[PDB]
Amino acid sequence: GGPSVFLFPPKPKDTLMISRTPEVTCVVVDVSHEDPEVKFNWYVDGVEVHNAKTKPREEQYNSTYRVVSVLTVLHQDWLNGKEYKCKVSNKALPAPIEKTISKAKGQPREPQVYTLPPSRDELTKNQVSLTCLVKGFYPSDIAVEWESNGQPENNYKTTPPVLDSDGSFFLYSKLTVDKSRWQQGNVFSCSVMHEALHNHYTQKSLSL
Amino acid sequence: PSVFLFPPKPKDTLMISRTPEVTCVVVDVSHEDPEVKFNWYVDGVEVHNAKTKPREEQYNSTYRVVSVLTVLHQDWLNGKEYKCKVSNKALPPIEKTISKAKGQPREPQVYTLPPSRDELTKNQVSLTCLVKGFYPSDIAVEWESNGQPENNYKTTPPVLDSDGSFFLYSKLTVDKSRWQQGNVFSCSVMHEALHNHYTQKSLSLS
Ligand SMILES: *[C@@H]1O[C@H](CO)[C@@H](O[C@@H]2O[C@H](CO)[C@@H](O[C@@H]3O[C@H](CO[C@H]4O[C@H](CO)[C@@H](O)[C@H](O)[C@@H]4O[C@@H]4O[C@H](CO)[C@@H](O[C@@H]5O[C@H](CO[C@]6(C(=O)O)C[C@H](O)[C@@H](NC(C)=O)[C@H]([C@H](O)[C@H](O)CO)O6)[C@H](O)[C@H](O)[C@H]5O)[C@H](O)[C@H]4NC(C)=O)[C@@H](O)[C@H](O[C@H]4O[C@H](CO)[C@@H](O)[C@H](O)[C@@H]4O[C@@H]4O[C@H](CO)[C@@H](O)[C@H](O)[C@H]4NC(C)=O)[C@@H]3O)[C@H](O)[C@H]2NC(C)=O)[C@H](O)[C@H]1NC(C)=O
Ligand SMILES: *[C@@H]1O[C@H](CO)[C@@H](O[C@@H]2O[C@H](CO)[C@@H](O[C@@H]3O[C@H](CO[C@H]4O[C@H](CO)[C@@H](O)[C@H](O)[C@@H]4O[C@@H]4O[C@H](CO)[C@@H](O)[C@H](O)[C@H]4NC(C)=O)[C@@H](O)[C@H](O[C@H]4O[C@H](CO)[C@@H](O)[C@H](O)[C@@H]4O[C@@H]4O[C@H](CO)[C@@H](O)[C@H](O)[C@H]4NC(C)=O)[C@@H]3O)[C@H](O)[C@H]2NC(C)=O)[C@H](O)[C@H]1NC(C)=O
Repeated sequence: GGPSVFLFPPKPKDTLMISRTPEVTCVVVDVSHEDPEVKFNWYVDGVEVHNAKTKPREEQYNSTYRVVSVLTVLHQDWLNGKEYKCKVSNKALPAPIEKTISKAKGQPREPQVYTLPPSRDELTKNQVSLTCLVKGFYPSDIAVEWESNGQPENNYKTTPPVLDSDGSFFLYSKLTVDKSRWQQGNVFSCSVMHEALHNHYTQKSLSL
Repeated sequence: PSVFLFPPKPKDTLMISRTPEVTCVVVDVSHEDPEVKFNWYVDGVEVHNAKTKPREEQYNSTYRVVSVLTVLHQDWLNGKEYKCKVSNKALPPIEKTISKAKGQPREPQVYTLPPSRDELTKNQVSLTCLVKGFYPSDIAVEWESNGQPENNYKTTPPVLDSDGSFFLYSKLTVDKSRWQQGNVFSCSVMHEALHNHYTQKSLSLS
């Protein structure tokens, strides 16, 4: 026994557009089996609020339960670097655990987006890789997706943000397409959403 | 008390000059029983040559006991299991076993990619090394130029690919001036599936 608490930041895509709802999430896992009750206390910059909503206590799986408390947040507050403390109270837990999270406190830097064609070596394979390099951005809260002429593409993966040498972050997004589709005239785009970008959105095309 | 067992660093396993080490970490111990005895087992056989690190502590009620066992390079690549038996007096012993990923060994595919034409306006460009479809995750990636090693590069964490293999990217940063004078940069990769545990891919200007 002995429950652990994990606190999660709001999704970046949700941060960017006021049309979406950004949510900070406190997740309690591995809880007791005779105490199906936990109390959440949220604080914004040291001031308690009651915006929150606790999830039902389900299920285990393996043993125990996971309780999830979701407090949604204001778009501006997160970006302003407001602190969010999630005090989890359990009664099978000396002593109640507090977790704090916020935006990275530093100088915001706009990402440089570079689309990169498949290696001439990779041509021999049936599937080729379209690589989108995004570098020199801060903070790491960023969203990377791929699109085609009219519909978005999938089966692509994006690397975790990596701290660069100059103190900034970069990552890679690798889109996998059939080589037959590449040697045609198809146009692929790498769309990037970040707070430091103007209109919190940029896009780069990659064609043959 | 909870028991956590950690695998060696891939750079230490793939390099004969380094010492790969499995690490056993005990957390949530008391100041009523501040003493732990470790028992290490290689394929069911006990060994005695480990090393105990002294407690820290961890600034709570608890301490944090760490036992470290040096691992043979061939044993770890051959897939031998290492078990860390923790005995405490507030324990009705907890056993943790660890080894190399027991999956299908896949040879890495290495592709060097030139700077985007967009990046050329800048003073520093990016040389990119794509390494894909390798298994396990245990890999080592470094850059060299003209025979000498580069230092201004970063490598992403291995990423789990959709076909169950892994991939990562290694970004070398050079002055644009070096790139345009036709200097030749090579991307070095160390992995078990590779012949001689090594491959090399060069990237130059045209
Ligand atoms: C009281 O306080 C304490 C202290 O805070 C609390 O402790 C915490 O307890 C919790 C849980 O109770 C622990 O959680 C678990 O954490 C691990 C991952 O952790 C690590 O990163 C943490 C970062 O947050 C870090 O803090 C922590 O210390 C770990 O860090 C790693 O440490 C190792 C060991 O040293 C490093 O590796 C080794 O590295 C060295 C090199 O390192 C350096 C150095 O700096 O020292 C580098 C130097 O460069 C080098 N110097 C030189 C000259 O070379 C030196 C040098 O080597 C010498 O040291 C110096 O001479 O070394 C070597 O390379 C070694 O060879 C190498 O072995 C490593 O680098 C380092 N990493 C980092 C990033 O720092 C998780 O794995 C756990 O996850 C599992 O369990 C959960 C449930 O129990 C699951 O939900 C979860 O899914 C997960 O499951 C498991 O999944 C896997 C598959 O993925 C399965 O295989 C497994 O079976 C499965 N388990 C299951 C199902 O049960 C978990 O999150 C936490 O670690 C601990 N925190 C700390 C800090 O100790 C405590 O809780 C408190 N009490 C309370 C609250 O009551
Ligand atoms: C009983 O059964 C239970 C259910 O299986 C089981 O619960 C599990 O317990 C482990 C912890 O031991 C916990 O692991 C953490 O997982 C985090 C990611 O979880 C995401 O993703 C997982 C899948 O990967 C999902 O299962 C989760 O539900 C959750 O999903 C996300 O949820 C949100 C909201 O719903 C969505 O918006 C997301 O889209 C969605 N994402 C995905 C992919 O689905 C992971 O972040 C945790 O990692 C960090 O904390 C650890 C603390 O030890 C560190 O070890 C670790 O290094 C990470 O550290 C951070 O690293 C950063 C960068 O390095 C630093 O900047 C941070 O500072 C640092 N954090 C700090 C301060 O510590 C962690 O691995 C599982 O999530 C949890 N599973 C579930 C379903 O809840 C129990 O363990 C079982 N008990 C027993 C006894 O067996």
